[PDB]
Amino acid sequence: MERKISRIHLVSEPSITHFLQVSWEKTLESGFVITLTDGHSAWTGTVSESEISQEADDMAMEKGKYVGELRKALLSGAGPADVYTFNFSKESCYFFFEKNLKDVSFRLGSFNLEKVENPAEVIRELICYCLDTIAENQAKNEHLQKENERLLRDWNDVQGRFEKCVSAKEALETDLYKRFILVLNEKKTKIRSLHNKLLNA
Amino acid sequence: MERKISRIHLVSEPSITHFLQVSWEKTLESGFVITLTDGHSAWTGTVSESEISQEADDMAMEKGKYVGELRKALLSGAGPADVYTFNFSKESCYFFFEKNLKDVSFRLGSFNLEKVENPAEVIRELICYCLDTIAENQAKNEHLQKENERLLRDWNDVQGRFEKCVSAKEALETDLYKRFILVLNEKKTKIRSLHNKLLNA
Repeated sequence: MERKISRIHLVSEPSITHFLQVSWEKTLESGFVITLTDGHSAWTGTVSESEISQEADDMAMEKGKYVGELRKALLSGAGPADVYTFNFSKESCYFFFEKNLKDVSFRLGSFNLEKVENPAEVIRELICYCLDTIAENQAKNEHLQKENERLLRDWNDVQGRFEKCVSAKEALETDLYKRFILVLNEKKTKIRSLHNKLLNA
Repeated sequence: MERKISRIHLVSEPSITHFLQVSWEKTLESGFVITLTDGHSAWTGTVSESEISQEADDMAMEKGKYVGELRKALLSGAGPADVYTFNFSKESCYFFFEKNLKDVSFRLGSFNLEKVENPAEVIRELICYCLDTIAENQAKNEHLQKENERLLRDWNDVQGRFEKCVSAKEALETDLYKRFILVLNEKKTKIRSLHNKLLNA
């Protein structure tokens, strides 16, 4: 059960910002429920899976493409180069969204919404889910920060151990090599002494 | 500028949730603004430093503890062993919160609120602020997730290379000893040949 909420500016009244919520069970392809709120009034509607197919047929485009366009539009997944226009009429109770591009607009979809009995419950539920989401995000952030501290400490310890290994390696190698050049030099001394003096005499 | 939204259950109507937001410039001592809304109408009031100080003096107790209790009550900071009761009267527009304690109630605070002339603006602003909060916290969470994944990968790689470093260190000593022995026997045969030939001659 996934719900998303977004902010949209209606064409009729640019100053105020309406708020649009979509709730779906598992996917938009299976239909969903739409509620539009203004902070003092609200409307609701459904796009049940049965309708979706007929809506796609009317649009005359790929069904997957239509569901993708709806997903990118309603869920504020719009790209920088994509602009969408939503027009809602309360006298006739319609709400249609289109995409504007190259100064020409192509119809995307249209739904009908019936005014709800009491906006208070809708607003209360919206902001309740909001507050719960704040709390959940804060808890997740705290846990992630704790894990981050753990990982940073572990990395620092690993670096220290690796440096210690380097120090041990260098010390051992240099000690052994010096200790052996001593002995080789001693033998070189004796062999030179022999080959020179004992051959001259 | 700091803000905090909380859910409360008024004793006058213990069936619906009312949402109270406290907004204070820097700290609760200077003052704050209380906005209490139930989804249809909102009441806004202000508390300045002078009234908090006067109530603390009337409270017969230190200012710091009074502000601590105020924060614990209004800012949702209540722990397990504490219960608070909020009473709101609309006819007189009078708010006051108390602390229940084994059938003993303390009148912690009594505020006066004035009904706003436009609840839609305030409700929209509240939900807008919360939506911005979620949008900003999601970015932090995803960035922290990315950083933690990167750190885990790097830590795994460094430890894996440390295994090989240590393993090679455990064999360098034999690697050195082999070569040292070999050179020693070679020059030992040299000196032996020299001595044997001279003694024979």
